[PDB]
Amino acid sequence: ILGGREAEAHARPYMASVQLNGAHLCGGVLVAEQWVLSAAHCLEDAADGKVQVLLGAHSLSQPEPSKRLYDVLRAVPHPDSQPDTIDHDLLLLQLSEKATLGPAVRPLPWQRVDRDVAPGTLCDVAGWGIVNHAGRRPDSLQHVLLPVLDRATCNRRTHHDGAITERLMCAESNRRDSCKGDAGGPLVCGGVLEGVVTSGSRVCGNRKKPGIYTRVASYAAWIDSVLA
Repeated sequence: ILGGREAEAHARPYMASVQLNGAHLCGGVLVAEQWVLSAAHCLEDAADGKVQVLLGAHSLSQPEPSKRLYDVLRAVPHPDSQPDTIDHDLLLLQLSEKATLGPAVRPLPWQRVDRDVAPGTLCDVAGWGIVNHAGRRPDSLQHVLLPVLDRATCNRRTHHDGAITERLMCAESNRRDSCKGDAGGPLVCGGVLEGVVTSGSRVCGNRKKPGIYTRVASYAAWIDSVLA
C-alpha cells in the first residue's frame, strides 16, 4: 500500500495473507468459514509450492494469540482467467478446516446484488504490499481509504483505455494506492466486500492509472458454485 498508514491491529478480522513457502505473496479475504477469496494470477505462484493462508494477523513475523497459519486443501482459480488478461481474476482457497472464529478472525459480508458502487464512495483497501518505490515490505498490515472512480473516466484513453468491463471497478490512485503484494486483497465499502485487487501489471500511485478491482457481485454465482 502506497500513501497509506499502519492499520489498527485486528480491526479487519477478515484480512488474510496468502503465503507461498512461508512468505507473504498476496492479500485475500475470508468470505466463509473455510474459504478465502484472492486473485488468480497470485497462483501463477506457483507449481507445487506450499500455499498457506495466515489469518488473525497484524504482524507477519511476530507472535500474536489470534494468528493461525492454515494449509490449503484446494485452490480454485476462475475457469475463464487467463495469464495475459485482468478478466475473471479471482481465486478461491479452501482452508484445511473451518477457521477458528473470534474477535480477530471473522468472514466479511460480500456483495450479492450486481449494481455498481456509486462514484466517490469511500472504500478501504488493506495489505502487506510494498510501501515505497524502492520496494520496502512492511511487517504489519497497512491500509488506505480510496474513492471509487466512475467507469467511463477510468476507460478514457489517458487512463485504462477501454479495459474496464462491467465486471471491474476503479478507485483513484493519486499517490495513495495498492501496489505489489496487495493483489487479491479486499476493497470494502460500507462494511461489505465490493472488490478484489487485480493482479496484473500496473504502475502504482499515478492518478492517470487508477486501481482496478474485480467486482465480487459480478461473480456471486461462481463463488456459490465453488463453495457448494
